Amino acid sequence: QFTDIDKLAVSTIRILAVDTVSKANSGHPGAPLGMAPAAHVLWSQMRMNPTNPDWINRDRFVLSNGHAVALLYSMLHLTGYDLSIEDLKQFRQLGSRTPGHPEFELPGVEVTTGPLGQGISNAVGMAMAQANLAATYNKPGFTLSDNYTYVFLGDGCLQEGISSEASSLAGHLKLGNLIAIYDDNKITIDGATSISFDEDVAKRYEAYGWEVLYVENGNEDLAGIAKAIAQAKLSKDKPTLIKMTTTIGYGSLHAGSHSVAGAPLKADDVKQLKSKFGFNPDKSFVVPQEVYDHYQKTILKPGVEANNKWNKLFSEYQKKFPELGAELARRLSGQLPANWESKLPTYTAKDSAVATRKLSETVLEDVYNQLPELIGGSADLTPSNLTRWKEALDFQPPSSGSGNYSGRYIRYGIREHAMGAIMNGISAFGANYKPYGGTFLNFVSYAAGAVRLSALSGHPVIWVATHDSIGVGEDGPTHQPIETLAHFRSLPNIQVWRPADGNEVSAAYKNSLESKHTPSIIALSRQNLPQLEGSSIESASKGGYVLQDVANPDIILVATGSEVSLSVEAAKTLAAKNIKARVVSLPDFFTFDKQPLEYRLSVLPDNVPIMSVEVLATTCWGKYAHQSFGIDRFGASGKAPEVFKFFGFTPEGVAERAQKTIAFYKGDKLISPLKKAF
Amino acid sequence: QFTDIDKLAVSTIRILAVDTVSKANSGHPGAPLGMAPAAHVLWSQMRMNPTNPDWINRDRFVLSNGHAVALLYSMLHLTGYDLSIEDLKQFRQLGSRTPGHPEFELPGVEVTTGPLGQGISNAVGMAMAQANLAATYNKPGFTLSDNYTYVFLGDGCLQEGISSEASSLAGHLKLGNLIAIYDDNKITIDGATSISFDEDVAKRYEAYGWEVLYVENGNEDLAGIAKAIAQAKLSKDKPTLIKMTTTIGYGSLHAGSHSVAGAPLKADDVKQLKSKFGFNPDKSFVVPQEVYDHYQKTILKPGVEANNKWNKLFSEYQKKFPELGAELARRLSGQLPANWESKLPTYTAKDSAVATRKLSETVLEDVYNQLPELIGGSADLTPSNLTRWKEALDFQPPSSGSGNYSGRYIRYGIREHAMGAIMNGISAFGANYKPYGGTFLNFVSYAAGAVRLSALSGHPVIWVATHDSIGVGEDGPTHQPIETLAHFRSLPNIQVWRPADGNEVSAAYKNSLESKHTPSIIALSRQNLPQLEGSSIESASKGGYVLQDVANPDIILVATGSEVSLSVEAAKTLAAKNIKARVVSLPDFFTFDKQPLEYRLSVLPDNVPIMSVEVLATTCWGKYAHQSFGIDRFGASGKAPEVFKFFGFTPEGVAERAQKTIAFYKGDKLISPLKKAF
Ligand SMILES: Cc1ncc(C[n+]2csc(CCOP(=O)(O)OP(=O)(O)O)c2C)c(N)n1
Ligand SMILES: Cc1ncc(C[n+]2csc(CCOP(=O)(O)OP(=O)(O)O)c2C)c(N)n1
Ligand SMILES: [Ca+2]
Ligand SMILES: [Ca+2]
Repeated sequence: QFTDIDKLAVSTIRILAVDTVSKANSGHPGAPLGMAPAAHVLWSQMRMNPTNPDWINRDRFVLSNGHAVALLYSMLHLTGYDLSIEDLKQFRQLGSRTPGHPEFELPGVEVTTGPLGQGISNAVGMAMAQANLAATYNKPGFTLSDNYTYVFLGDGCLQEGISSEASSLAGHLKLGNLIAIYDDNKITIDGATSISFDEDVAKRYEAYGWEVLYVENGNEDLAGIAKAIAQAKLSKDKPTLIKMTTTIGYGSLHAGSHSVAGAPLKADDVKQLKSKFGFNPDKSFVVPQEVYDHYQKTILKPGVEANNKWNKLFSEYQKKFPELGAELARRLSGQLPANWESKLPTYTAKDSAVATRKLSETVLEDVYNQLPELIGGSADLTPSNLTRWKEALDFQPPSSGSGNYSGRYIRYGIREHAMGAIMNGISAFGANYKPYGGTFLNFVSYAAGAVRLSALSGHPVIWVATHDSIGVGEDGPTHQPIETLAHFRSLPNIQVWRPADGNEVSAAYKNSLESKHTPSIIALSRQNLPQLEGSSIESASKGGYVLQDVANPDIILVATGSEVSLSVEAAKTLAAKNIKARVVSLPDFFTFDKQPLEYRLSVLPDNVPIMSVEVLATTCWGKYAHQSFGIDRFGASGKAPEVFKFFGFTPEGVAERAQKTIAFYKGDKLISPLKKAF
Repeated sequence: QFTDIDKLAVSTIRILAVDTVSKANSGHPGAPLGMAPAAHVLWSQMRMNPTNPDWINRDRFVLSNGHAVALLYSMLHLTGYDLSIEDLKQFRQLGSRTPGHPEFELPGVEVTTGPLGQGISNAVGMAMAQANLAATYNKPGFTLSDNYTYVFLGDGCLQEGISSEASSLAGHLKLGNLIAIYDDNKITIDGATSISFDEDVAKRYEAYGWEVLYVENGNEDLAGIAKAIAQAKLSKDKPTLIKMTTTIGYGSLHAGSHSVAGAPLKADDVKQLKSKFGFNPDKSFVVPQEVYDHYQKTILKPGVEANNKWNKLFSEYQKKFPELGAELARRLSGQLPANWESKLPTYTAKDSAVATRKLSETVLEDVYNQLPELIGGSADLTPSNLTRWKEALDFQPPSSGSGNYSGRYIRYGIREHAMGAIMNGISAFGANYKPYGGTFLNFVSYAAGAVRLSALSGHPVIWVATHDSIGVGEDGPTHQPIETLAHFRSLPNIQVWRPADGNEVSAAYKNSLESKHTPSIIALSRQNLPQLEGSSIESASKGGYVLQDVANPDIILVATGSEVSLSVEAAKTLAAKNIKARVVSLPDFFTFDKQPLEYRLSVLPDNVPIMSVEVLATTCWGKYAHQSFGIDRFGASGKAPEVFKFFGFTPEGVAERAQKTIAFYKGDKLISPLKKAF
């Protein structure tokens, strides 16, 4: 039962959001208006602690329809989080804690949303991670993990294919604790949904194996909303979708019109809303004391006490199960096992020629038992990406008979974008989870919508991208990347590793895993590559270094991945003609650029022509090279070696180009491209 | 009535795909083995003319499951297309006409496929275009258009969200001539579909508004398959999906196993299949004269006859409706109206400041009535993109009451990936279709999969990408592009226009609309930008040009979009301190590089330091400038102006950088970035 106070609270949220959008004269007021009742109802029965937004067993909420942020901020403020009326007053202004879309960095905000379809998929991640933590640490008597994941979504999210891939997989995995509430308001930007969206949403969701509950009166039926949620919590075998009907901008003179969607209400309209809901049409940002008292009482005080009972249970747990408790305590601190990297493979020149894709498999087998937080998977390319260790158990529902929730290997299906957002969700769940997803490097491009958010928010997720170039061969240009690495090297805060051998692959994982705010992409080859003389984890961890050196080089060859070997052979052919070439290996732009300038310039100095070698686009190389040898046209079909010779990438071919670069520059003094003038 | 000859034909096809994959010792034999029966039944009743693959009223077929090419190639050769056994004998080999995945340049091959989800989405575009052409030119007594669009797909395309997107739009539009046949084989790379894809596809498609039919013995029931297709053609108001159950690799000692999915069969295995099927186990690429004759009798000759009939009826149309006949006749030849380019707007330095986003709207207004083949739209951003002319009618089913099929304005909803793919289908259709679609620049990334293929295939589609930068403002970083253009400028064959003003917007549309093999992206501004003195359609069409000139400049400033004007103001500032700046506008890298070197070199000459200016990633600028002033970090939520000032993009701020640049190179000898050594 709700009372007069719940109605006042619902009324304090609606108006506080309006006031928050109006002042910025920028924003979306509609969804927050139409969603206040459901939000009040939902947040009151959510187990959380405004005082500790990181408590691990806290019910997690996600505003997938990111533009309704105003709503979110209102709730965070009213319920006790560190967000004041002042912050609300600097909404959408440069440098405030209240940007136009929820940002992962703010306490109370679980992921960064805004881009449609991304929030709902993150939520699937947060439920897979929960299912796993629970199955891995819960013991009879100690229920350390049992939280739920709540999502708020709109028509847009449901139209973005990414939420379909995610939802399909969520139905398969039988995620009972995932409860999604849909803002069934019948409007989007272009107007009415019937104009391009008249499908049977509930029917499409039942086909995924989800349960669908209806709430016809989302505008006022508090009892029914609270009841829909309750019913949803009893079906632990099917995720639940609640189709709740509401009127966008409810309370405004233009309720139900798309005008209220993405624009502040007219001052005139803001006044009546307030008079209507019983407020003073002349005051702004007014929160009745009784509302504060109510939330302290029903949410903050209880939530705080729930966190207290939990911590001491965890104390008893650590006494009862030392090994498992110490491990969980470690993951909770965010620290990786001690000296874990000591288990990383190393090699020498006498070792065997092996494609880095294979070398990658061997790191996974060696470290998976050292890092209980490593949960991996592939998007239907497991036998190609070699992303699965041997003694692995698939993460599946107990009823599958092909695994269970304690498992750490995920079968994403042919769903690259959803994998991207789901891994973002796993990482964001907490407990030091370290997800990795595999697929072909040219198809990582299908997940750019999510890959950007891992960088923007800083979710350190790992993409194991095999088949990095025309080394793919026969599959042809539809499968050979050309522009991928250049694209990602152009996106801020993301490591794009292209290791050249066993040691460079170890450096890739060491850096990739130790990272706490920077995702990574490891581009691996299909074809066998030899072990280089000069490579090492220590050097390679710096992103770029000098593989082979010569006193007073006539030219410097900068290469990456499969091309470092070719370059080493090109140099041999060059020594033959008395030309001294220094060979620099650059496994990651990101990590290299992070080294102090004095190191970088010792690697790429003045007074020597620098030419770069890589079988892909040359558009990003100007920052380190004087002349670039690469590909700026689509690949071809045919045996891989025949294709490489076709493009000029043979030892002599590169050598010839080195010579032309030296002659072109004789007499000119050169300056390292690393030197910026401002 | 299917007879022994129909059974012989089907065997010849299975064996032919098998011989084809095996000599290549590379390829996917599974689906070709399993879909031979459907391929035979379907093509036998498809209205096509193998001698002229461009007849506009031909029935269209799209192998969405691109990996099953050997099936498409076998069909092409048997039915009388220009493709031979020697070609098939060089399948997957360098420079051959038989690449590992179907390519748009080959006759008989409707569009390029390989990446999952694209093919089924294109077929939708092709069916809309058919609906349009029919509704636009059909007259009582002259059914010029009425062809069907058949598609072959598998679990993979059904798992990729782009297909959920496209099929959701297909059902809304009631695309009745769109018949899809799903290879329901229970297997995918990782293994059994129950492992990660157990949804109720039939129930889901029914929710979209499609009709679902079933054929449970797709391995040997030529009868049911035909009945399903005929039943399909009866529902002229709903697209149909036929769930045809097959066994992967039928005939093989490993049918039903996934080891026959993407690997060639064993020599011993190929033998038992030939014997089992009545063929000789020791011979290759054998086609019984009976099959050639059969397909000549039932497919080629009747289709040729039909093309001829259509040809005669078309000259009657041209006689009856001179104006309309003249129009289609022109479109089917591929010529744009004569002198159309005279209807493009031009401005002068004295015309008010307009956003490049608004200017774009003005062009749409002006050319819409000139180009009947211009079909446009938006992905739920019509009011923000300004992509709809006033007197426009939407493309919809007549029963809607919102428009009809003859309309030219498509409402895509929030489905960016599907839109670029549907655009590819429309363009692919023919009749000089000129589709365009709008969305915020940042989310074009969500559609990267389709875009790559627009470039790869050479489809001249157009993206009206608006809100091109931090100029967007308060929406913040999840909505401001940084890497986007640098990404798309690293992809081969695609124009990335970023017009600075009125004249440059026209130059952008002229070249874009005149393009026959290169797609486009026109990055438009959210904010107002002044008309420049010195810009002009003619010059901007070259992609780059000296906007302002000075004798003996101390520095050359290169900019694009909204930074050209900022650069012009900085030059004023620099002139006051007696520093001569030449300002160059580079509206499009693609177009620029297409110009002769000596012209390019006149724009970016030796001996002068060059500095570029653009509020996006600097990574791609090294091929033109010595020093770049750009933004290599994510953006910010704030008032546009404040964001610009916060990042340093002010008149004196650029001038200050130019001065440091001049200082840094004083005395040095400088070479143009354009000059390459090899
Ligand atoms: C990926 C992506 N595509 C497009 C946009 C632009 N966009 C923002 S809101 C929206 C649609 C309205 O969505 P809905 O969830 O229906 O809205 P509500 O009624 O809840 O405001 C559009 C097109 C975006 N935010 N994300
Ligand atoms: C976008 C994209 N993702 C992934 C792949 C790799 N891929 C090729 S075949 C396939 C799996 C098989 O799909 P299905 O439609 O089940 O084919 P079948 O084996 O039944 O013929 C995948 C993952 C691809 N080609 N493109
Ligand atoms: Ca809505
Ligand atoms: Ca399959």
